[PDB]
Amino acid sequence: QIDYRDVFIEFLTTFKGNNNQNKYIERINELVAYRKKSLIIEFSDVLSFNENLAYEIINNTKIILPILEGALYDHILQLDPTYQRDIEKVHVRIVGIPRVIELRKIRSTDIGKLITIDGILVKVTPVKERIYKATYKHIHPDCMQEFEWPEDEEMPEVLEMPTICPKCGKPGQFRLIPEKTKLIDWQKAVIQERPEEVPSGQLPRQLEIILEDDLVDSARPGDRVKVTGILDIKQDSPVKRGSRAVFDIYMKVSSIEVSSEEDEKKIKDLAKDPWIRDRIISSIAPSIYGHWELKEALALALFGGVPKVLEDTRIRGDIHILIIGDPGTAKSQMLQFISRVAPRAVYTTGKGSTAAGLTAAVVREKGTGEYYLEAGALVLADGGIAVIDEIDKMRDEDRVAIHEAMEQQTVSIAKAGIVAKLNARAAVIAAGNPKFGRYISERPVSDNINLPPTILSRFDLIFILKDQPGEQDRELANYILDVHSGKSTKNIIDIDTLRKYIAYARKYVTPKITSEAKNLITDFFVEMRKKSSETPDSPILITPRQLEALIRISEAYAKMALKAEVTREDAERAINIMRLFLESVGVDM
Amino acid sequence: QIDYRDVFIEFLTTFKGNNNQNKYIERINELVAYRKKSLIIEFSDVLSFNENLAYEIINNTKIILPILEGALYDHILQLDPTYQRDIEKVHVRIVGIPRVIELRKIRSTDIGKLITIDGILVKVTPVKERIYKATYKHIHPDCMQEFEWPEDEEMPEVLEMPTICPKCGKPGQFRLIPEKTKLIDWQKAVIQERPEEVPSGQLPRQLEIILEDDLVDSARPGDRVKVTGILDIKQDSPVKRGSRAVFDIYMKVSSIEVSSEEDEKKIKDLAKDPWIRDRIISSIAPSIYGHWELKEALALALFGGVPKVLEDTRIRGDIHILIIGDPGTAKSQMLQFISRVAPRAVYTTGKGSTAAGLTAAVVREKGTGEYYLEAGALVLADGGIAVIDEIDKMRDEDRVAIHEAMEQQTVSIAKAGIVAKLNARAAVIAAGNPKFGRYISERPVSDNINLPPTILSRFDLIFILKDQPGEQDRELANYILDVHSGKSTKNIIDIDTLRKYIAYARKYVTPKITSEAKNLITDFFVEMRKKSSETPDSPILITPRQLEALIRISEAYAKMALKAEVTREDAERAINIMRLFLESVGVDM
DNA sequence: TTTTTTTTT
Ligand SMILES: [Mg+2]
Ligand SMILES: [Mg+2]
Ligand SMILES: [Zn+2]
Ligand SMILES: [Zn+2]
Repeated sequence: QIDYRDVFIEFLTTFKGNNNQNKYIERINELVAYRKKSLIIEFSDVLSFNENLAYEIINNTKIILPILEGALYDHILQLDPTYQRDIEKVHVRIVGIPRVIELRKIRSTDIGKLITIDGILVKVTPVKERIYKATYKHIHPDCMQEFEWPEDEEMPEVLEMPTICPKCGKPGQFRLIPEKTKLIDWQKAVIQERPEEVPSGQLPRQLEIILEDDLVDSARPGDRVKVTGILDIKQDSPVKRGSRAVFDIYMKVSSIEVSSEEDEKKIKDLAKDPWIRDRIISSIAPSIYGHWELKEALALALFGGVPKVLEDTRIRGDIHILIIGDPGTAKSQMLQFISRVAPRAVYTTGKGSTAAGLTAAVVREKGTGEYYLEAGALVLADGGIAVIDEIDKMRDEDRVAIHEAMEQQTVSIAKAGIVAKLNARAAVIAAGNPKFGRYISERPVSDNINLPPTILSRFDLIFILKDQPGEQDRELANYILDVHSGKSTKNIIDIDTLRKYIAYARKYVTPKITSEAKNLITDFFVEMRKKSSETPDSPILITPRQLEALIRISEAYAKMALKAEVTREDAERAINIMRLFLESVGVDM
Repeated sequence: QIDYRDVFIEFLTTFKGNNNQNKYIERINELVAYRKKSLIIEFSDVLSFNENLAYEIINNTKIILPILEGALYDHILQLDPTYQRDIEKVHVRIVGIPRVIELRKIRSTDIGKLITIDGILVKVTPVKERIYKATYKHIHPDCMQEFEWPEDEEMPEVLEMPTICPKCGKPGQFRLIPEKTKLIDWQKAVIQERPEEVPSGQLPRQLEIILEDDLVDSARPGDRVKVTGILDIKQDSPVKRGSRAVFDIYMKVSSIEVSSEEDEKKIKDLAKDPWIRDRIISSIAPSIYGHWELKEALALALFGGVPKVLEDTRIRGDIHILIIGDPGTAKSQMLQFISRVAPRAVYTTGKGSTAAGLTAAVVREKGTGEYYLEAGALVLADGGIAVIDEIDKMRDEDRVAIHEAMEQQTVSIAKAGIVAKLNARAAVIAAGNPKFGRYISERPVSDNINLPPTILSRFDLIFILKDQPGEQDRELANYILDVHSGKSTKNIIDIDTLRKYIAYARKYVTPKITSEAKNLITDFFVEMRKKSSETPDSPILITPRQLEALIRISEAYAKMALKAEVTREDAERAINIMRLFLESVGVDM
């Protein structure tokens, strides 16, 4: 009756964007440039342009989608005839569907229609190949005939061989020819519901999703995704009877998105403020009163330094923080916020974690009895932040397992005939209590901390928190009561904007040390060593690691302002913050 | 369409190398002399000669390799008819394909094409036999007929039996005839992607490869390889249905490289410089300031001594080094460099290693239920170097398991009805911290080291590193900042050249001890022992092993300069380095 | 059962 082929073509070439630039024309041209084969379409734009087409897509997806894909191919084909013989067909993916269903609310009425699901990826299988059009040869001394079996039909997910030879009308034995068989990429992944959606008491549930063609390897485990596609039932051996007419549910993904130009200008405008550093610092844990030096230190760990990769060695660029404090000083509240604003973070505790779970585990799969590696907490946090609450409660024989990952940023395993090395480039933030629960001033600093000097040298900054009831109790009491009353602080960057800001900085900014910063850093390091040698009593050691901590911190300060060079101003701040760190552990500079 | 037989023969006989020596002519003669049945052709040579031929090999590989193989066979057979009846057919292997694809980015479009993958070898199976042309016998009271079942076609990967007897056109049951069956060698290996190309937060992937004919047993596990061949889908159980329309992929290897005259010329001229020893020492860990004695000791372990094999016993020729130091003294950075410059090295840590994993593991195969052995780190490092970081962090019950491999260089297993003895000729490099993290000067050496005297006696050299701040801080700070600023030290042999130099020295050099060096070593050992008896409380003991250490070190010094005899000078250097080791551990000389 | 890495009484 009505053809949407023209409307779809009209929509793509005639659609004014936010800045009136025909964004979809630009997207198509970018697709031809690198042969992307996949085009992303916003549902809202289709609804804004022509509503009638929008309902057709969301309600008749299984029919109208192949029609649009063919129409798009011709339009691209006209733009570039050379697009052939490298790409044979394209894919149209739709995002922004309003039909969002919780993973626990799926019922029979939701099967067969395009829906959207939000969850967490937990398992990804290696990419494999699926046959969708096989080629067979009849093994019968008369035939020697080659044919494609699923004629006029895509081969189903259950393989089936012909029973009668089409070219001779005889039964017999058929042989598959891999050379003439058509294949498509295939990957299986498992999604899990968010903890915020799990009801009280029960464990989270899981759903199986299938990724095909270019959708494979689109995300890594631990990511938060929004999948869109068609639900369907799952079968393994339909021929194998014995009742059991009960089937599971699997999700046939058509478009996946993880976690725009408008953000860049929004981010770029933020960096133009001269007081951007102070605004960022004041935006860390707005619900916590005071602890200005601690808030500043946590900001540095989020940005980090510049890792240096050389032809012979590599230098760690991550910043590690240690906090020791009396109970009730909001150590854990701050760590919770960090795991929320960090683009990638893993939260663990000292008691609830083991040496094998922190780095890597060797397990025997019951399917084959063969040992294989399992990623640990530090490995999964690669490129992110690892948070280790209650570090003092962790067994010492287990805590030593992270010494290598803290400095060399690798995990080495030699167990059960498996020798492997895994990257663990993650920043470690840890908190804990002193030896006797509360800090005791009479005893020396050495026995209060109760940690080996080997692990203390691996932390760039160490802060000791003391809860002394003084004149600020009234200020603290009023601040807390305001939080419980719903009153909040304004003129602070929200979490979502801040998370976008940090991710941009860690990807496009790489400061360089200038000569002016070199002299200041060198002079202060020499001063450190002389002071430390004078008093060989403090439990901390001024090793060459402390010199590199100055370099890492200096780059982080420059990175927070999206600067390209480490000026003298950043060097002074880096020296200043470590002066406070040294004062905390009782070293007077 | 033009015949390429003449062009291929023309290229073989008329190609001029760097010296215009007709290199491939020499290769054919070597092939004829040794009956090697395999030819290696560099792709870039073919492209330079005839670009049209090079393209055809890349693209039309399925139906052009047998054509060239036949043409080459006739040329060889014409050259020497005696080559026939010894070699039925020859193989042409092409090396240097421009099409290189990472293991993780293989898609359906790459199946059926000649591609190159570079990875790490992991597992190798014993050589087996594959039937490529069967010979059955229709046993039926009237038939008694035998025949080659797959007619005018190679036997497929799937074992299939005839249904109708060709000699009588009747059904029945058939019996295989092993005597008349044709077989071909067959080996299965597993390759793994390199650690430097694994994406962040993910475990490495694996690919299955198949080696046939002379390609079997071309490499050992742990080797870095570059394989070239055709990808294909893998079929395991296609007789029974049940979906499973998803297939894995494997590789049909055509040519394999592991890890020349020009290099040997480069190495030879390097040793001509009288100061070659100092150049090599200065080239060890260029990013680390100072530690000249440590750098020199590490160079010796790279080269090693001369193992002696006698009719009654054998004496090890490897050098073991132990480093004890305060945290932050860059012990791990040097060990990382050693694992990268050595021709063969295995890197492990104290905490991430087990007694079974270091030497050998007994694992029960689930398929058959019988135990079998798996090679540990020391076995895999045979003929190379084993690096054990954080030696003091492993449990003493596990550390004691390497006493035999450290001296006798063998691993003995009496477990689960398996009695075996494996060679573990590997040099051990170890590092660790003192008992209290940092070295305590007031306490003696016995309580600082915290290791049993048995394992200490097995180490040729022991160096204690102390981090004392002093006047060298300013130069140390400047050196580190220059490294971070990108400045590089010149007059340094690069890693690749240095690795080639070490491999050549360990292979073609075997120094002999002269009389002059004999007298010097004897006098020092006697004088060393006499002073040892004066203070018997030291944890170190001057056993007869230390006499062997002097011999091994002296040979290593001679081997560093590609000398053939241990002159007087090399004995002097060996004594001096021993004095530093003794003086460092607290024994004056 | 017997050897192995792992969390658990
Ligand atoms: Mg807490
Ligand atoms: Mg170390
Ligand atoms: Zn037929
Ligand atoms: Zn017959």
